[PDB]
Amino acid sequence: VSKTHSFMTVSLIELWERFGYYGMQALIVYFMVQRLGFDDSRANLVWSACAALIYVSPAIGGWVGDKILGTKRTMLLGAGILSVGYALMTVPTENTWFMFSALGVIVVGNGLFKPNAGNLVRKIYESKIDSAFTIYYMAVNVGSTFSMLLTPWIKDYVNAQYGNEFGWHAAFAVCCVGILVGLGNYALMHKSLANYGSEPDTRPVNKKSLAIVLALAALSVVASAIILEYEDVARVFVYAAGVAVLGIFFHLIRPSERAGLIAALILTVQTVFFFIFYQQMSTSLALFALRNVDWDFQVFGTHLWTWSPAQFQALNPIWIMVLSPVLAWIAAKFALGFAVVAIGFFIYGFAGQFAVNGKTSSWVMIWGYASYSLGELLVSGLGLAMIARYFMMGAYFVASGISQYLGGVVANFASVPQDLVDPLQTLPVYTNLFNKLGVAAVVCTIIALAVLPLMRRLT
Ligand SMILES: CCCCCCCCCCCCO[C@@H]1O[C@H](CO)[C@@H](O[C@H]2O[C@H](CO)[C@@H](O)[C@H](O)[C@H]2O)[C@H](O)[C@H]1O
Ligand SMILES: [Zn+2]
Repeated sequence: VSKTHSFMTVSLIELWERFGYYGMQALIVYFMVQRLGFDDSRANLVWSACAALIYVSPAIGGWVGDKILGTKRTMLLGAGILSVGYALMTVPTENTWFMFSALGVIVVGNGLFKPNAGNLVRKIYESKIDSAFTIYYMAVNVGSTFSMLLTPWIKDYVNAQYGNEFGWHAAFAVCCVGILVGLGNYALMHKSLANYGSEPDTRPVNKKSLAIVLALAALSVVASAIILEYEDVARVFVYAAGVAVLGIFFHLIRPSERAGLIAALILTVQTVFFFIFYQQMSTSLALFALRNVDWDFQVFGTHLWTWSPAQFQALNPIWIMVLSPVLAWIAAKFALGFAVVAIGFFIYGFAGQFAVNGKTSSWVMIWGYASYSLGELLVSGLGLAMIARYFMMGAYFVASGISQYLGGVVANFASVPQDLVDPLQTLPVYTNLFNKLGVAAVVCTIIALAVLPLMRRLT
């Protein structure tokens, strides 16, 4: 039919997938802390381990859609499995194993969905793939905005008319029917828009490999659930992957090439840093929003409205959509990014010195997330081939996986013990982390500009 139509369908199903996913992420930590009894340390480590899994998962999932099942087939399978996972989240049973298994299913589903939906856009546009991917990114952002604003409100509302459960599980249901809606979209536009795409979807499904894939999917679901349960297991796995990438980069260097390689290394550790800084919003910043922020949002000086802590995360995509058209009107952009993130974290750090009544800020979250999200926008060029100045393109992925977990253990530095609820005492330990992160980010700014001549040497 058209290229715009195909890109439309893939951006649509993408939009709804991300709607579901972020609809869950916005509430997951608060679920583990408030509804479940987890302490914020375990919440951080677990959610970040899961995040690492989710972000390293599409590696395998991408190869499956290209080389075994149909890219469209794999995408769909991922969507269905995702729906199943959220469905598992929706049943009101406070059984840690149950939720962990649900998370495993979500991980697998994502690994199968994300990289193949991304391949489609690339095949629908065969340099205008950037024109596509930007719009794509925007669709992702509006979806994620809608969900991150909707689901916490569902959580609160249902928790009022009914007792504790569902409330949370209701929200997870919202995610689920989000996925179902997306799948309905695809179904109503399948051969219509998509039509042509995939490396091996031109034939019927090979039931042997489909079987072995579903089996191994169950197996990976189990592996996931177990990794999530035991903190030490997660620690060992992640640490192992760390030794792996350490070794890979160790061997890569073993005269003229080093100008590209060392630069790539400094770059990849910078990426690690940046992803820690990102991971902070999912955890410690979210927790901070929950325990040390006046949920009463005032437009100086009236009242509308009243935040629900999770909804503060919705500030991230909103600001992205707002400041994107402004920026529309060179590894130094990395440095700019790090600096902007820095002053964001200083705003969170300076949240104590001003606007404080115990738990008070509100606007600190807004300007903070503004700066931080701008900083996110500034580093769109994380591309694996971008550091490819010389394996490293691969190891980069795994390192970028571990980065998340590390972000978790960083957010653990502002772990508030459960028996401490006097916010007047909790506020500093957050602003101590946040003021400390601000300084760290500035060092990263120095790193970026210092390694900039090494980018000039190769050229
Ligand atoms: C596709 C992109 C679309 C983006 C727009 C998305 C719209 C978001 C819809 C849901 C918004 C709900 O988010 C907001 O949650 C807060 C906190 O519970 C609600 O707060 C509401 O109930 C609380 C508690 O009874 C009251 O104190 C408050 O006066 C009232 O507004 C708001 O009514 C709601 O606006
Ligand atoms: Zn300071």
